[PDB]
Amino acid sequence: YNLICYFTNWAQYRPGLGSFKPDDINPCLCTHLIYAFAGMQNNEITTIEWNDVTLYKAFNDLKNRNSKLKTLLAIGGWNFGTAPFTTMVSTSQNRQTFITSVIKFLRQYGFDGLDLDWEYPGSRGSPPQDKHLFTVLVKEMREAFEQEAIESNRPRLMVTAAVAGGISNIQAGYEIPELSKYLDFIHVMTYDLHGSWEGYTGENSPLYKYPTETGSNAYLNVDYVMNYWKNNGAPAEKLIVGFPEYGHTFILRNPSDNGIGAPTSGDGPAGPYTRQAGFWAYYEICTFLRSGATEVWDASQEVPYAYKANEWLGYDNIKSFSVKAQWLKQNNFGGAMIWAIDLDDFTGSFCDQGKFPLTSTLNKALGIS
Ligand SMILES: CC(=O)N[C@@H]1[C@@H](O)[C@H](O[C@@H]2O[C@H](CO)[C@@H](O)[C@H](O)[C@H]2NC(C)=O)[C@@H](CO)O[C@H]1O
Ligand SMILES: CC(=O)N[C@@H]1[C@@H](O)[C@H](O[C@@H]2O[C@H](CO)[C@@H](O)[C@H](O)[C@H]2NC(C)=O)[C@@H](CO)O[C@H]1O
Ligand SMILES: [Mg+2]
Repeated sequence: YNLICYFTNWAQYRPGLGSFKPDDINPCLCTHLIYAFAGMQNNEITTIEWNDVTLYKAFNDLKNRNSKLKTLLAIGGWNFGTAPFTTMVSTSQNRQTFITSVIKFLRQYGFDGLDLDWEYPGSRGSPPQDKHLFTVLVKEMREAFEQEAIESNRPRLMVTAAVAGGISNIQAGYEIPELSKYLDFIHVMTYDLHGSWEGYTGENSPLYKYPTETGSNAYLNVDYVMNYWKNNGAPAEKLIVGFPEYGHTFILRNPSDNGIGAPTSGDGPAGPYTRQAGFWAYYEICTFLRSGATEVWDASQEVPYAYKANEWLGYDNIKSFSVKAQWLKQNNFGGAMIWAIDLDDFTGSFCDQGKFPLTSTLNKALGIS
């Protein structure tokens, strides 16, 4: 099994104990580390932070402590949008220019591959032709990587992609049978399945549907999403299950109505380190649990939730990570990916569960070390 761990280049700016840079990573936890994010300019891959070159070096220097580790650079992300991707894939010339820039950039800075994080082909302004042109881009990139390996006598660069977990986005975005032939791994974003945007409480990454859900609400679970990818053409061994090391928060409209599906208002509370309404890192969750919160096991969905007065949290813990890890092995998936290692209790100072408790749980369950 593989354990793919995302690192984010803005975690460095969090205050105090939240500040996280590549030297905070334990290099033996994961099989692959992915650096989020690179950008694009003039159809070529580029940096986005003033000190990315420094952080790239610290990141790829982690391979000096773990000889089996591979690193990848992710391009895109949510806030990147779709416009640069649409322009880049629109012509063979623009695609060859991008691919050429990627080979040079990855080799120069010491990366072993590229993770495509276009959110999403065919959605968010991307026109319908981008579904097929994404396949063309990946096929051409895979072919170019194969040839560069022969020419340079080095192991081939990997091409992977982070892909939608929402069914409407999947249907608009991906030619799954053909795309799956050329990708090395498919990182399915089986999280953000519920959140304050819905107006009621729900779990960030429930394994199974809630018993009362019918129709399109029943898409919103790990089991459905992973099996959608598998049964529409993706090989199980290339499919990587997304594991969030964070939870989504809500403000309850009536604190006495605090179950799954209880009505909510607004964007949800923010945490002192991540400072974004609706989102708490696992280490911030541990502080909440120590602040008088009630913890509940959502038995049908195999995940926890917790509440305190008007605040409600849907999240993941060691138990739910363990259940889902057993599940993915039983379904013959390729492994797990975590968003994001800088949201784990990397200092060990918040959760009393050791350093990197969630990532360590997957390391152990998947036999990585
Ligand atoms: C591989 C992956 O999950 N990519 C997406 C991420 O971009 C997104 O994280 C968000 O990234 C923004 C930049 O694109 C950051 O500004 C923001 O802080 C961060 N949000 C959260 C909730 O972490 C993750 C989140 O699951 O999912 C994808 O959408
Ligand atoms: C299954 C699905 O498609 N869920 C969607 C959510 O992803 C989305 O939330 C946003 O997800 C981004 C990663 O893809 C994050 O970067 C972003 O922070 C997050 N928005 C939040 C937390 O408010 C929601 C709302 O846009 O839509 C769902 O359909
Ligand atoms: Mg009640």
